[PDB]
Amino acid sequence: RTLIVTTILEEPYVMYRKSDKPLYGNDRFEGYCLDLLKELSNILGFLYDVKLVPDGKYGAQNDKGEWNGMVKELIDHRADLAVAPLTITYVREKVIDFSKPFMTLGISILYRKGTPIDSADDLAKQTKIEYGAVRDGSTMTFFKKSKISTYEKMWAFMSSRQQSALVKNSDEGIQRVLTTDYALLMESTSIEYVTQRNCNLTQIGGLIDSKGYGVGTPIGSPYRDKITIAILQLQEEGKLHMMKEKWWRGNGC
Amino acid sequence: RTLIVTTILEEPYVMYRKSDKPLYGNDRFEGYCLDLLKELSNILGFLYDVKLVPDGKYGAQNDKGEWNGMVKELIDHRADLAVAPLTITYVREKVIDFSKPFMTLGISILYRKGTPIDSADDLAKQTKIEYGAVRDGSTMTFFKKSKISTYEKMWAFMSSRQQSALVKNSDEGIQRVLTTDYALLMESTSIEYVTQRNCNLTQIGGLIDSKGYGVGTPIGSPYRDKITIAILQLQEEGKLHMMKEKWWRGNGCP
Ligand SMILES: O=S1(=O)NCN(C2CC2)c2ccc(F)cc21
Ligand SMILES: O=S1(=O)NCN(C2CC2)c2ccc(F)cc21
Ligand SMILES: C=C(C)[C@H]1CN[C@H](C(=O)O)[C@H]1CC(=O)O
Ligand SMILES: C=C(C)[C@H]1CN[C@H](C(=O)O)[C@H]1CC(=O)O
Ligand SMILES: [Cl-]
Repeated sequence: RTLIVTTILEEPYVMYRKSDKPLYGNDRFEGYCLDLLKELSNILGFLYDVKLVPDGKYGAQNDKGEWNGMVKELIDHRADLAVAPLTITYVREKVIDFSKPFMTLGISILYRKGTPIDSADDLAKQTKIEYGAVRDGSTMTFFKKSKISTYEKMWAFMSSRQQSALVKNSDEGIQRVLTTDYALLMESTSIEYVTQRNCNLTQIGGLIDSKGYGVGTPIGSPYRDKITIAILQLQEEGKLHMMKEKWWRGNGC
Repeated sequence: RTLIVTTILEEPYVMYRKSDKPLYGNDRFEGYCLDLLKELSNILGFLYDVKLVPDGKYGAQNDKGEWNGMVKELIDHRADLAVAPLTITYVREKVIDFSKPFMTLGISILYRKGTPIDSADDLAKQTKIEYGAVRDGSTMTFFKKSKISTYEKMWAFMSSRQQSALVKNSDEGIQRVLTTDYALLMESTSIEYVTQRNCNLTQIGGLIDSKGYGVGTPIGSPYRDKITIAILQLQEEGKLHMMKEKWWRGNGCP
């Protein structure tokens, strides 16, 4: 029995391994999520085949309430597990079964260093500095749904002018921050990774919410609870902490 | 059916209300967990009866492998939910079904201010300053079972001399920190609560692990996934954060 694991390319979770000759199967990939999969399969004793999600999406609902991405792969039983930086959210948890979190994160702000900006409130009350998030990701959704006045104000701005302040993916966001007067609303784990490698960038303020990434399984999956117990074991042994350090640590600034 | 909720007195999660007359039922109690219970029952539409765990324990095993505390109340179906600072752990998650976490924490160190101690390593390296944890809690268990060299060394110390370095509860640990040359290994959420109120105490170093508290339900319970979904809703609405601020805010310290 070989489990199908849906995932998505995202540094440093899942990356194409560098090679001068064609690579095949699981050997095509490396990263934090490949290391996690190895540790999980060690503990639980399953074989697995990693498969990139065909539409290249994480999982959001459209106008008609239809799902896409890795979430949809789980719902349709085309995958057994999703192992990726898949944010645990209310809307997703209703349609798939998440394991307990293997990594914590919060939404925060990525911006260049040396400015007087110190919080989301600072961005909210002005219009000169543009700010946004990855379109249709869980960060954008948090702002779209929030009733906290500061975050409603930010969503009004982000969604204005045909969402010109939003970006298609994190890399586009990062380049926009580097080049123009732009701040990106980004998950703190990704911010840590980026600021380890771009000495001109920094996190602005603290975390505005509190959540995590979990392994996704279809509703009713017998693996969900086993995966959860494996994750708790890895946490208590210090292994999740070591894995993060391995993939996050940059060359120093 | 009205759900039976097992819990335990622990400030500021669950406390006796102050009044001029005897109190009865749920009206006996107030605190973070009662607020959480109220929000959960409002979302899910259940009634509830809060019942203090008869043995006054959180949940661990004896040599025979029999569980006690709130964990045991769930295993035997004497309670439908456990709402308390019940730490999500490997051994416990095997025998009950935890919801997703409603609060994060990690083990850290409570000590007096103004000293050069800055990490668990600084403590493990010496024998002058005593250090310990609450007996039989998840913090003690972390040390007992760790294979990390520094934490092994620390467990050797803690367990020595018939565990004279351990304490029976947090209040005892806090007084020992205040009175003697002693550092208490304590969940960061509780450290935060104490240090907001006593400027003589501080947290030393960072969190040495990463976990959370979850609502406990018996294995197979239909309520676990519903409670999880309610908790995500409360988190995303900013309500869990507000609730923490309501109960944790002291004056703070310079
Ligand atoms: O999305 S969760 O399962 N529940 C919400 N929480 C916050 C502690 C309330 C957290 C905090 C850290 C996580 F890793 C996961 C979660
Ligand atoms: O006990 S858990 O469900 N899984 C372990 N983790 C650590 C992020 C790995 C966390 C982190 C924060 C929590 F609130 C719960 C948990
Ligand atoms: C990298 C992307 C687009 C993902 C990763 N976690 C979030 C999710 O699971 O929706 C997205 C980021 C974000 O929305 O800030
Ligand atoms: C207050 C107590 C004894 C509890 C709270 N959570 C931990 C548990 O659920 O085991 C214990 C604290 C600790 O072990 O530091
Ligand atoms: Cl769960």
